[PDB]
Amino acid sequence: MNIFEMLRIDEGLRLKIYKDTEGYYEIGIGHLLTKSPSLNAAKSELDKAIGRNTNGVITKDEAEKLFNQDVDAAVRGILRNAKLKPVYDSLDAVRRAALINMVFQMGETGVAGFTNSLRMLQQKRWDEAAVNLAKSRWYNQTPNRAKRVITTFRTGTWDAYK
Repeated sequence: MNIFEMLRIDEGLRLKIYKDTEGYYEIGIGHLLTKSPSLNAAKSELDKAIGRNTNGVITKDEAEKLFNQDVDAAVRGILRNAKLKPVYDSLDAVRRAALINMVFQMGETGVAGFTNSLRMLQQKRWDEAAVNLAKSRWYNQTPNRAKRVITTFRTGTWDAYK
């Protein structure tokens, strides 16, 4: 299993602009368009992104293109983040996926804020980390997603995705 499969499962695929549970505008496979509460702004960003007047509806191909770019950006951000890199590099392939999943969902900064959890992951204190990862806003916002990712850090396997 990989990061790409993992995300597709967790983010889903939608061709028309929609709102996430927090009220923000996205499209495709979880591509965030804007946090502004204006559909017109969301369409505007989209057109910019896509390169054409899409009227808020993209194709599956277009969706995939954005998806690849987004995951690439996530990796790149981890790799240049002083606080994310060492942790990331300390991890096995499975757990690296879980870290990229978080970054994709919250951004480099948001993830850099789980000070405690990050410290524990680095020390391989899986169970400990898992508890701290649960004491967060993230966990209350998207509990089923968070559980899955947490278990993956906990176990180092993809069981949670079966």
